[PDB]
Amino acid sequence: MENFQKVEKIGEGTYGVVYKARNKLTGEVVALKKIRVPSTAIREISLLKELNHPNIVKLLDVIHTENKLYLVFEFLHQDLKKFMDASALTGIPLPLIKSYLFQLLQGLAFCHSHRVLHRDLKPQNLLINTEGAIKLADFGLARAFGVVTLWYRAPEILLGCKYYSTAVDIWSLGCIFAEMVTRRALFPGDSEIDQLFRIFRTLGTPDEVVWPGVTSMPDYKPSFPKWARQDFSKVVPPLDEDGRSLLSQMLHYDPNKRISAKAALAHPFFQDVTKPVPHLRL
Ligand SMILES: NS(=O)(=O)c1ccc(N/N=C2\C(=O)Nc3ccc(Br)cc32)cc1
Repeated sequence: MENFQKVEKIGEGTYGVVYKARNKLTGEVVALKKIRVPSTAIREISLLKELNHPNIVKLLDVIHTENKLYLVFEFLHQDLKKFMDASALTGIPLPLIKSYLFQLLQGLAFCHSHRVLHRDLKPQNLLINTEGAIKLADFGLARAFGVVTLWYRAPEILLGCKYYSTAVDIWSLGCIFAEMVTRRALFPGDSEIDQLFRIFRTLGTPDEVVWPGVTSMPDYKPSFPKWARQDFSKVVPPLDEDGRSLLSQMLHYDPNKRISAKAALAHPFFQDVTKPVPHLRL
């Protein structure tokens, strides 16, 4: 709407372009999401305004004028993807990784308890500020509306399960956890089958033993090659035993055996968690 002056194009999300904008009246800086309108979408989005948590990017306003749909969110200056790029040579300090992971799990714990899923977690969706905080952006939009990155997609999704659960977010989070530690995407697939195979080649091809019902998945093929599971110490060095233990539980094949956000918060890996301040260059 004309109540804002598009400062700059920040990014091109999944449901539209995101702009840094200044609210004429208030003068506050915000993130304007222009979505290119179904009745259900409107109600669903409306519910998200109530979803308030310190680690969730706040949805301030929903502008539905002239049959257009604009979403106004709070603004943060940097995403995790850029921060990781800037730390590519020295790597993010373990205390900070531990802090970010802990906060993200709190955010997820909150959303999951409300039956709201993110469905598309990725480094680009994680925003940070100068004060050591990190927040989940785009939460709940997937459900609302319905080259994309498949790197963080859970296996049940890739195998055709249409009624997936909160467990998919934990998988995505596990992949991100591994990436921060090693400074390399864990499963960088370039197609659905390529994604599935990179997963199988590291965690082993799933069978009815480790994942009951897997052979009945819609896209499961008896012809899938059968790879053996690799040792985690080789996959995420030099993460300590607590960390590897936590990661393996986040990457369980069976959605039901995958650790929940809430249980993850009580893992020994977080015994010594603190809240460091990152040195951000804006
Ligand atoms: N790559 S970067 O320059 O660090 C950069 C800087 C700022 C953002 N922030 N964008 C966003 C922001 O502030 N609030 C949001 C709510 C929903 C969505 Br979807 C994106 C945002 C994203 C990327």
